[PDB]
Amino acid sequence: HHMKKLQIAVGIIRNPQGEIFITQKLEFPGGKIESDETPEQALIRELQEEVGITVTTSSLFDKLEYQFPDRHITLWFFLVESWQGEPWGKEGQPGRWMAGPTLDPAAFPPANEPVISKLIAQ
Ligand SMILES: [Mg+2]
Repeated sequence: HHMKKLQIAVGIIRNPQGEIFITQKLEFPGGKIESDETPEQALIRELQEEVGITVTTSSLFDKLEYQFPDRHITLWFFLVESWQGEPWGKEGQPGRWMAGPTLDPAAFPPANEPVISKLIAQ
């Protein structure tokens, strides 16, 4: 019965050519925000772990809040256009640069849909 609460920080890593580093059901890298840290602190750690980059500067792109009967999920999406390192599948997972204007929202989990829609415009 106790309703779980989960918060996640995810990185939209975009190079100057407008490509986004997408890992794989495609997803943005990122993970759980621990209870003692900001969304961006979790973003920095998770992106270091998952794709081996150190986030230099970020900006909040969107914040989505999903209510389910058993849980409440918050997804913080950060635009990352400055970083140190070269993204790769550091956790043994696929990763590649995809042109922003061509992302398929149906190829991502539907929780990402409002963010994918906005990326295609930009
Ligand atoms: Mg993780």
